[PDB]
Amino acid sequence: MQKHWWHKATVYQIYPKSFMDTNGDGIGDLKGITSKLDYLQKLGVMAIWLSPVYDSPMDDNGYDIANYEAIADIFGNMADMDNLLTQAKMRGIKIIMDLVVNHTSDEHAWFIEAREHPDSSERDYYIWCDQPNDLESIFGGSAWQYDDKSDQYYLHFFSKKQPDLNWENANLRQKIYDMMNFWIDKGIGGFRMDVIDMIGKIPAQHIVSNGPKLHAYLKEMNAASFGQHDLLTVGQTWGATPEIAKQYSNPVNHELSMVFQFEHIGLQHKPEAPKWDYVKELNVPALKTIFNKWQTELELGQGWNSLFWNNHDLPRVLSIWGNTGKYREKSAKALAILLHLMRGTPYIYQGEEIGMTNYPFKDLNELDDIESLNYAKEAFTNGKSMETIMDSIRMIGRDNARTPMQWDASQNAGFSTADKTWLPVNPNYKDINVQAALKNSNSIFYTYQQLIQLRKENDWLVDADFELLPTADKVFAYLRKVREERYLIVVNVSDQEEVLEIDVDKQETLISNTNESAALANHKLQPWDAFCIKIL
Ligand SMILES: *[C@@H]1O[C@H](CO)[C@@H](O)[C@H](O)[C@H]1O
Ligand SMILES: [Ca+2]
Ligand SMILES: [Ca+2]
Ligand SMILES: [Ca+2]
Repeated sequence: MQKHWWHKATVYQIYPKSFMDTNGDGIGDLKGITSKLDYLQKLGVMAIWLSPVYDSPMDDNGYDIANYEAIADIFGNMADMDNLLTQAKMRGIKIIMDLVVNHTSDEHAWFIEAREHPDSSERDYYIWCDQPNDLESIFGGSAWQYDDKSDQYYLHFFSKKQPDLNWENANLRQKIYDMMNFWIDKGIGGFRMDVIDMIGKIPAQHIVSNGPKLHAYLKEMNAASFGQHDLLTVGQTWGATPEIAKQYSNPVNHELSMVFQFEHIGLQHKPEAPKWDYVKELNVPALKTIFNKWQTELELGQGWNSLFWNNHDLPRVLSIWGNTGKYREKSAKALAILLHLMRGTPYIYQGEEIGMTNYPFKDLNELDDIESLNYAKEAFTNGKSMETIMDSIRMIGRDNARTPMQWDASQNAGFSTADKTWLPVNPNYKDINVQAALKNSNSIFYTYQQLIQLRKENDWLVDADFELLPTADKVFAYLRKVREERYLIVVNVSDQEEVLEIDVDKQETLISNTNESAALANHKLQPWDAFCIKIL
């Protein structure tokens, strides 16, 4: 297999509104982001996933884009963007632009010209209809919004202020590619293609994900954009099996670098139930099955897979699958080690490296996410009490991932110098902040640092195969094997003392959050024990 720069990279995702504020309005800035590039470089990340900073009414907080080639003035101007690119480049860090091309804002020029002047060419950039079907919006209600000015329903799989783009229109596609080339020529490191599995939509036939012309569109995109350059393109794929992932990310097909898939995330809720009917107790054997499926059936050279616990749309991994009290940091290290020592590109969400958690939202007002608000308003008149709803949201609501980045124990955790922040800062910033994590030599942060370094310096993380070992239910253990080399990874995914019935000859320790000698000797693991050792 022929390697690329991103085959040894670890990606750090920054949520701009909640990273660092430097003008005291309670919202994060581009300058705030640039001011922490030394911290990110110290962490050892190679690429930064930058959540949308484009012009937006912020209906879906940046994912309703009104202009792809302008910076929202709440984040600064284009000069700030270019400066961020430059300063990150100087520190060996590439910027990966988050991109939404399935739909735009309704305040985007294309749509404005489209519902005005229905004789425009922009009219066909969007999906217009006379006789709507039963397609529902992911954020609730119908997917068709009746515009009474033009007497036509337009398609929106998300909010009504997020009309879908018509990807059967090659001219629209062309303009998209024009924008992409615009950002590419600004010297970015790649793209995160959000929801990109939806561009092959045929709404008339009730087709959303995995369309028939999907990979043709992705091939066209590649050939017209990043296909010539050397960029990391990660696509978010909802309908994703290992074979589909192959179709997406096999280097021969000339489409994407890798996929971003949520099958293991699906274990956060009951089978085929809405994500609001959550499950705290993680089914670790199920996670073993899924992880093994994606580690084995996605062979080297035939595709590449992403490694992630959480992002801006998910609950922080500690609140859903980890520990938030006694073994908080230990559980965080355990999960980190567990995920990062598999094959693929690991993704770290901001604050995960210090082990941040979900926020204790008590009432509906202090929320912001349109998805949570819609779910709440529906469920309230659908037999659910406000307390049940608030519990469900406290567990699963996306706002839990969008609370300000906790840096220190200053005002607003050193995120902002304003009276209030756009979202509340979690009180645990008393204990959970970047300064304190940096001070402690053996903190979660340095575990992530060590993992990222091991990924940078050692080829086996890319080269070694994967073999699942038969352990206890809540014990996740595997082998990375390549040539003479054999690496054992052992992680106790439990709050309780578990069993380890194995004998190995330990040659050296690569990483450990506990006494691995004790665990190997007494054949039993303490809660959240995790290590990686080289064995003979
Ligand atoms: C993908 O796009 C959706 C819709 O704009 C947004 O809500 C998510 O946050 C993003 O990941
Ligand atoms: Ca600001
Ligand atoms: Ca009318
Ligand atoms: Ca102030």
